Amino acid sequence: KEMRILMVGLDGAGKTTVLYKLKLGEVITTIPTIGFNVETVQYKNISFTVWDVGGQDRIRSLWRHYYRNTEGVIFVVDSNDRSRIGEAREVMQRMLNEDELRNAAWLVFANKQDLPEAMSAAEITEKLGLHSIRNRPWFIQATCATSGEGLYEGLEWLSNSLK
Amino acid sequence: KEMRILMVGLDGAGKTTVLYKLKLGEVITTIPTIGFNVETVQYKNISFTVWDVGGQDRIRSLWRHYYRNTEGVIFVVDSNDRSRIGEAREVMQRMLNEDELRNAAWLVFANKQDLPEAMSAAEITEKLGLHSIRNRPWFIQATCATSGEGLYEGLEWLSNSLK
Amino acid sequence: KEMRILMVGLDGAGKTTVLYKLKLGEVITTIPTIGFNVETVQYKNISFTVWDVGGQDRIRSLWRHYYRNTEGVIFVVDSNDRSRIGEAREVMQRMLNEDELRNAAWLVFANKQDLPEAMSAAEITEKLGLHSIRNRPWFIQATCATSGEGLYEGLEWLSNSLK
Amino acid sequence: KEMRILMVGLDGAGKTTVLYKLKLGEVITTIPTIGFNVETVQYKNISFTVWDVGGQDRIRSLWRHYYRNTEGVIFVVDSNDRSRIGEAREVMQRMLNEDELRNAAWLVFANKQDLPEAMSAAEITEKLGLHSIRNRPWFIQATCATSGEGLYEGLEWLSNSLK
Amino acid sequence: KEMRILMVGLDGAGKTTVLYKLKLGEVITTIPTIGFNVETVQYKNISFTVWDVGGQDRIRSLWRHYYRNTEGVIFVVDSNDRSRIGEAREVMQRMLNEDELRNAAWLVFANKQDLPEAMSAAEITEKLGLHSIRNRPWFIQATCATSGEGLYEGLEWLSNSLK
Amino acid sequence: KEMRILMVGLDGAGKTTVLYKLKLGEVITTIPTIGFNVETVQYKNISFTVWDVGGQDRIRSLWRHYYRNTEGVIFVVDSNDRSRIGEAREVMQRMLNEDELRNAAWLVFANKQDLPEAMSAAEITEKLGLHSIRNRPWFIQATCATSGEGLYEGLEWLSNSLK
Amino acid sequence: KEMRILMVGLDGAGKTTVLYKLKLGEVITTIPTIGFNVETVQYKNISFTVWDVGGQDRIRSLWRHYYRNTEGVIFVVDSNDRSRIGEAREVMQRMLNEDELRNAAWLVFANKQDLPEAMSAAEITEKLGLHSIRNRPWFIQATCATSGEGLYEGLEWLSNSLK
Ligand SMILES: Nc1nc2c(ncn2[C@@H]2O[C@H](COP(=O)(O)OP(=O)(O)OP(O)(O)=S)[C@@H](O)[C@H]2O)c(=O)[nH]1
Ligand SMILES: Nc1nc2c(ncn2[C@@H]2O[C@H](COP(=O)(O)OP(=O)(O)OP(O)(O)=S)[C@@H](O)[C@H]2O)c(=O)[nH]1
Ligand SMILES: Nc1nc2c(ncn2[C@@H]2O[C@H](COP(=O)(O)OP(=O)(O)OP(O)(O)=S)[C@@H](O)[C@H]2O)c(=O)[nH]1
Ligand SMILES: Nc1nc2c(ncn2[C@@H]2O[C@H](COP(=O)(O)OP(=O)(O)OP(O)(O)=S)[C@@H](O)[C@H]2O)c(=O)[nH]1
Ligand SMILES: Nc1nc2c(ncn2[C@@H]2O[C@H](COP(=O)(O)OP(=O)(O)OP(O)(O)=S)[C@@H](O)[C@H]2O)c(=O)[nH]1
Ligand SMILES: Nc1nc2c(ncn2[C@@H]2O[C@H](COP(=O)(O)OP(=O)(O)OP(O)(O)=S)[C@@H](O)[C@H]2O)c(=O)[nH]1
Ligand SMILES: Nc1nc2c(ncn2[C@@H]2O[C@H](COP(=O)(O)OP(=O)(O)OP(O)(O)=S)[C@@H](O)[C@H]2O)c(=O)[nH]1
Ligand SMILES: [Mg+2]
Ligand SMILES: [Mg+2]
Ligand SMILES: [Mg+2]
Ligand SMILES: [Mg+2]
Ligand SMILES: [Mg+2]
Ligand SMILES: [Mg+2]
Ligand SMILES: [Mg+2]
Repeated sequence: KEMRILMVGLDGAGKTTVLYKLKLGEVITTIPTIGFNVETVQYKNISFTVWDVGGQDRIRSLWRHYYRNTEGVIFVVDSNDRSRIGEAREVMQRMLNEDELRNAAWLVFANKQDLPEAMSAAEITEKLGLHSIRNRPWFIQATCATSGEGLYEGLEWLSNSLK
Repeated sequence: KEMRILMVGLDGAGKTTVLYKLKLGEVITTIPTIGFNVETVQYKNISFTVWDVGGQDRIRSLWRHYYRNTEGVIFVVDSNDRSRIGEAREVMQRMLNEDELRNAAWLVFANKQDLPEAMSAAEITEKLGLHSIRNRPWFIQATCATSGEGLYEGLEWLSNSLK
Repeated sequence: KEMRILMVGLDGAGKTTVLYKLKLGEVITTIPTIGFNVETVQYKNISFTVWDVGGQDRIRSLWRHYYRNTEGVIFVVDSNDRSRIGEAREVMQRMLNEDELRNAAWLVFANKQDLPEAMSAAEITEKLGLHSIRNRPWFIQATCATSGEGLYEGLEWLSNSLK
Repeated sequence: KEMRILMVGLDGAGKTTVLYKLKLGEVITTIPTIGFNVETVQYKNISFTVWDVGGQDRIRSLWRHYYRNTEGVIFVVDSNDRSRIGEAREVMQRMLNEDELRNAAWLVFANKQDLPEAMSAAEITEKLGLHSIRNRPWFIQATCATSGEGLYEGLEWLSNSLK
Repeated sequence: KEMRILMVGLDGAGKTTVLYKLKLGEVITTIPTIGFNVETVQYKNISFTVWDVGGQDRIRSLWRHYYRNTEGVIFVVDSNDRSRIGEAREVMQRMLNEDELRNAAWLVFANKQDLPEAMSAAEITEKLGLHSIRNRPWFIQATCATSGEGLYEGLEWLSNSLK
Repeated sequence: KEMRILMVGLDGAGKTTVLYKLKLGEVITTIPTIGFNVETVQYKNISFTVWDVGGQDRIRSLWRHYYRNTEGVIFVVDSNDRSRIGEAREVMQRMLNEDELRNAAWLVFANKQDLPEAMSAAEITEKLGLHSIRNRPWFIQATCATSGEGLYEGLEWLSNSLK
Repeated sequence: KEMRILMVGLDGAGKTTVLYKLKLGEVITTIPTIGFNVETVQYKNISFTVWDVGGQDRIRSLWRHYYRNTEGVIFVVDSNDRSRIGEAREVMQRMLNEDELRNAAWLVFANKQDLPEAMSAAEITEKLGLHSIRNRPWFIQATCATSGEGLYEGLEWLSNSLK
């Protein structure tokens, strides 16, 4: 009936694009997210309330204001960006150790799969150290926010962890 | 008057096909079940509420959310898949030891009997270690969800364990 | 209704893997255990509270903090490691002489039996000097945490020493 | 109205099979009993609560946890096993000298009489030294747990020693 | 209701084995007894408190610490060891002259009768000079601690000298 | 639930950087610590209260004000600084002899491992004379406060010595 | 329940190593013992309070401060040091004639048996003139403090002389 979500990731990942592809159905032009966007999207008789936030180094320290009462998390990672996959691992291993996100479900959108140099979801699952997760449910999906592929299959998995 | 059921199994078994052969009467095209499907089907003045779930390795850890208040279980096994009959045995022996499913009735749909290389229900009864069950009623039926054979004979047995 | 357990052993044995094979049902990737993990697992209407600890030489001196109020002990030994079976014997004969573990039940998981060079449970029973135990109940089981074999047969024996 | 029973014996005797032939009415497949099974069976307006335990050499030392508040004992002996009739005599003469079982009624199921090489109940009565019993009521019955013969004639005798 | 016992003898006799055959019922592996073992065993509504001690030449001089308040003595002699039957005679004739053991009852376990070269209890009664005992009750029993024969017939005789 | 920590070391080690890498997650610019910094960081349901202090020769004489009620100590040593490893040994051997830190747990952050000329944790363990510690638990971890490596593995070990 | 011990010997013997192998279980690095170390170790429900002292020629004259109220003595001798076995004999024959140690039990740890040139316990028993002891109980054990062999067999003998 209701669910709260927090979309996060590094800069350039695709968070805003994913959100406004789910909410509107169209690919909008984007500006860097200094503040935050919040939007409700309905699916399977469930109303997800997604909070997209900034990924710039200066806003990554303000994510803590949103950890509270968060039932799911969506970590978006740019697959073409193979040089920052270590920074994302640091961020995610730091945010998995926070106690406010202790029960949160973990979903990972490996975005930008339409690009030729994109890296597979298994290569990302290995590079991010996702099998090391033990206190938490987790899942990884390959997406293309510009085409909508894999986006409605993530909200479908998040439904498993309802209530 | 009412009854709750949980259809489970490995990936590729036939759970969704069975459910929407009971509910609609037609063989639908299928996509992998990331989330869950739920459907009510009426038979013998009884309204079974079936919950079909995913069998992918990543969703097999989310079945626990559904064990509660479950009055029957339907384990679907692909008979042609003779290489994964051990994995199904592991899953079933693990899920028989859970205390939330302590009184649940056990039914086993040995599906895909229309295939030439299919294995008999007795060979499956031996490979799955079903005679080892002692705290539980159990039953095994040979099916073909594409043709509907053996599907209405399972709901008929589940009626024995009403109320 | 309740029971407290302490899983211990040398480094590389399989303690964390055993624990999160009992708790989750899946084989997780692992990191060396510097601190401690604690998890409750239900079985036979009993809630075992298992404490997995480190086996590095530097943490073997901190196990004493956990001996108190411990009702069972699970000593995991790597069978393939035939060169450190003497060190494990030293550790176990030292920890059997402690007075806080005076009534504790002893279980021994001879793990890594899936490996070809693994050594039998009787060869381990001879090398560890287990028949020399006289003030204590004891038992040895052959396991494979990656496949779950022999793991639910140890918790079954620990139930004998309930209350 | 109530009665407590302890089924014991060597390994391979037929304890679990007897119990789940009385409780369910069917011959189940069996696994070695590492822990314990407990089941209530009604007969003649009496509710016997039977505790079946392991017979492996390692569990024979844990039977003492169950001697307390035990009103009847059922010693199952394999008749075909004519090479271990001395070990059973040792076990039974040891367990007859315990003070917690001081008033317990003694029943002996000489099982596996369907086998051609089976030994008579009188030959067993002589080999077990049962006439030497003087502080205790005792009785010996010839059974076949696979067919149920002689099983309901033992619970019938145990009723003599009610309250 | 209570009774205190002192098990003594030469090295290799069978004292520890006898004690932990009475207490546990199983034949344990053994290490030389440098210190002492103490165990309570119940039988015939009597709680014998047995003190097993070392027989090495260096510990035979520390037995005096235990003579006090000792109500019975159990001298174990290896029958196969026909070359040290004179040393045992010396030890026993020395310990019969002590004034702290002035009223103690004397029992002699001629152990290791299962061995082919074992010597009869009468040959031992002659070699040990047991008929020369006049200030003391005495008794000699033939045993086999590995099989338990003759062990419960010694505690039975010790009951004669209760209180 | 709570724990008090004292981070100390020579000047240039990395204490402030470690503290504000644990607390904020970012690498801050730093000024020499004339006074003291104090910060609470949560991890594993434990709230460590860390006190970072100055290492200048003039402030090393004011550390005594903080020894009281200190449950853990974190000695940070610059590995690249191979010319002051003797001064750190002097400081640590002096502060190990204080009676207010009598029960304190010892952790050693060998920091600046990202530098090419850095010295191994074993070379530091030898140069600091850490095996000479006998009245105290101790542990040494290799870190890189700029990257966060090895920092959450020290707080994990400090949890072993809780309460 | 309690016992007081004095560990003594020449320099280089192994006293400190023995003590902190009994107390901690690990082999610590060592410095010459100018003063004294004191540690309580529990075993067999007994709390031994061991006082390790220096063996340098200048501290051998301060041992007298500790002779009082000493219930046991542990003389450690280096077996590899075959050139100072006469000096140890002098020291021990001098300290056996003191009247404060008149009732003390004597134990001798012939340490460093892991070395190839080590001398047997009987050769030491002959060289030290231990059979000449007549006013005192005595015992000699072969050890290896680095491996713990023979250390828990000395505390076991010291228990014989309790109270
Ligand atoms: N070619 C391609 N571009 C994508 C895809 N997904 C997202 N993008 C594009 O990549 C750019 C960055 O996406 P954007 O949503 O603006 O970043 P962000 O996640 O919000 O992070 P920020 O707000 O801190 S800059 C955008 O131009 C967006 O259109 C994809 O699948 N393929
Ligand atoms: N030939 C044949 N195909 C069958 C039969 N029963 C089911 N199937 C087919 O096998 C395929 C898998 O069935 P499906 O229901 O989609 O898997 P699932 O049980 O839902 O598991 P999943 O959702 O995690 S992929 C489908 O193409 C389905 O049509 C059968 O009896 N014969
Ligand atoms: N091939 C095989 N590997 C096993 C088995 N059991 C455990 N392991 C593997 O051996 C490795 C060590 O297991 P692990 O649980 O991490 O050690 P530990 O007991 O926790 O000790 P540590 O934390 O101090 S490193 C792991 O890679 C684990 O997956 C087995 O039965 N077969
Ligand atoms: N042929 C035959 N088999 C019997 C009979 N009674 C029991 N059994 C069989 O003998 C085997 C052993 O019986 P079982 O009940 O499993 O041993 P147990 O008494 O429980 O002892 P355990 O659990 O320590 S292995 C089983 O395969 C069982 O089916 C009988 O009367 N005839
Ligand atoms: N073959 C055989 N061995 C026996 C018998 N009784 C005892 N033993 C064996 O003889 C050996 C010595 O017995 P043990 O109990 O250890 O000596 P002890 O009396 O305690 O004397 P010690 O502790 O000073 S070495 C053991 O290996 C034991 O198992 C017997 O009846 N037959
Ligand atoms: N290259 C590198 N620099 C590090 C590392 N860890 C800490 N530092 C850097 O070394 C410098 C000293 O660290 P700092 O935390 O300010 O010293 P301090 O421990 O607080 O001691 P002080 O306050 O008395 S000056 C800083 O510029 C810091 O950024 C590292 O791992 N690699
Ligand atoms: N190779 C070997 N070394 C041993 C053994 N036992 C003790 N030592 C070593 O011999 C050295 C001396 O031991 P130590 O305990 O320091 O002397 P001490 O008895 O305390 O006398 P001191 O304090 O007046 S210098 C140490 O380096 C110690 O590690 C052994 O069994 N084998
Ligand atoms: Mg954005
Ligand atoms: Mg499906
Ligand atoms: Mg581990
Ligand atoms: Mg059984
Ligand atoms: Mg002995
Ligand atoms: Mg600073
Ligand atoms: Mg010393």
